[PDB]
Amino acid sequence: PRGSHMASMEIFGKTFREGRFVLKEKNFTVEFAVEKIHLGWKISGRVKGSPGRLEVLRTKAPEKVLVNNWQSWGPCRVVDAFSFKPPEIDPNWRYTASVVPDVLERNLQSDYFVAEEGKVYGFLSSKIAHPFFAVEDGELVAYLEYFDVEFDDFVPLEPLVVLEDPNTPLLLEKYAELVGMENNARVPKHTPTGWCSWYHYFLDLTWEETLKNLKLAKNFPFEVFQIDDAYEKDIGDWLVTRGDFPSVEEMAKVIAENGFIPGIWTAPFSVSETSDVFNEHPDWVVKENGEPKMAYRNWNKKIYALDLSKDEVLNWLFDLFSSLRKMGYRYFKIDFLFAGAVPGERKKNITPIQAFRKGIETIRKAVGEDSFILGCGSPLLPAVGCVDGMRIGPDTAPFWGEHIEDNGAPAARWALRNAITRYFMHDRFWLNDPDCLILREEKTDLTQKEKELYSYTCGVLDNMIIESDDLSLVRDHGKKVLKETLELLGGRPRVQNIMSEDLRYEIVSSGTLSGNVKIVVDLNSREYHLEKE
Ligand SMILES: [Mg+2]
Repeated sequence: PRGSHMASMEIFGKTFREGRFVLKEKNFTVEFAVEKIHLGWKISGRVKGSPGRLEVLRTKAPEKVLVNNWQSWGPCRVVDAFSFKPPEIDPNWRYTASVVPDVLERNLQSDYFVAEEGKVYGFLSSKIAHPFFAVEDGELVAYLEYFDVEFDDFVPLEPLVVLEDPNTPLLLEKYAELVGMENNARVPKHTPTGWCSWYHYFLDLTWEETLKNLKLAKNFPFEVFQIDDAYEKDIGDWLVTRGDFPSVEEMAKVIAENGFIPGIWTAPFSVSETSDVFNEHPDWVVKENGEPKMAYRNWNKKIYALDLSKDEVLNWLFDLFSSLRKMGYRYFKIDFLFAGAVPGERKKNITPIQAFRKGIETIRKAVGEDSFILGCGSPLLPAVGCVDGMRIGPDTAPFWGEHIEDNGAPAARWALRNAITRYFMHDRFWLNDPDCLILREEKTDLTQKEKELYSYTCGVLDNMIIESDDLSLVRDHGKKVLKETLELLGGRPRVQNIMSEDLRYEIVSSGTLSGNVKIVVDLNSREYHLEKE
């Protein structure tokens, strides 16, 4: 703490300094150590009792901070911390904005990490507690939320690092490297390419349209062929199809007979009020005052959350994913995962994050080591070590999104921003999924230069490349964009000006299949400049 900033910091309520410490409080006990590491400090240890909302760190808030939403779809972006006014939270989607919405509606909240020019504060895990930062009355305060759970014996704290260097991107990358080691992150050596139905057909996908695309896909460089939301009769009833679809097993065997890795979408922690599964098993869901607690509203229905502390539920999940694996599915887009982590009443007195982790661990076991798991709508930190790929932005769209605010509604411009601002997770936490390329020439408002901007940025960043189009509408230009994109993969990217507030970014990537590359993108002008070799 030779630094004046550092002498002014507090750790578990005491003046910051190196050492080993014990805080014995009325309702809890924490034993911690503050240790020097490369680039900064690590705070680790263990806690027992009822820590509640546990204060770990306090320092004066910086004027400008990079803040991160806990899940795939929420923003990672630079915000002015003094002029901040809280958002109104949509009561149908409360918990996507925050697992602690009493914070979000009052104070600036950042989940897992927060950054300023030259300094990263970041928790290395979220296995038990939800780690977050709030700006309370001009102070940056780091908390570990234990959701009123009580611990008879010590459990480990989520470690906190405080890193300092003028190269902020390097700091973020080092932070993410430490996260990956703390959580035995899965970084596959091979990244799948593929097709996804969603961004052309949406809920109106038919099997007949699917079959046309399946035939056409033989002319495109796609390993995986993934059916999205559309095939299922209700949310929760994943093995009952509707409309013109065959059985879930039959789809897999057609897809495999055409030579693709079959993939499929589920929302596995979600059951609708109308679903067979909820109607058969009403005590399978998280509760509020003893009754089903609405987790979110979507598909014009109340959607409940499976209670992943229940063995009956985890057995059902195991059987479901085991069946899909038996059928031939080897790629799983597992969506709306925030549902499994909603606060409320569960059968076991465990945190929502502990519950969440037992559900995704079950799914991993059931599908096996040779299946690819793509997370979506998901808490980020709790999933490291389990998923192979992760959606890290809000949904893209077949339009740029000129009148779409940065509020989570679909838009190419906001999906692409998050692929930039979360670049440092890629090849550290998992493979980043920037959401699908949309390269068709009809049934879209995107220009050729917008499609290029999106696609080439994704390539430079080495992110997963999945296309979502009616392939009969993809012509020479789309095929050219896809081919050139795939040539930009394979490098080690860096967003050199991660703290930019004007949506212009300079991005380098060393050692791509096209050598050292650089792309300057402007999300406001919708322009890029790319240099190769
Ligand atoms: Mg890579």
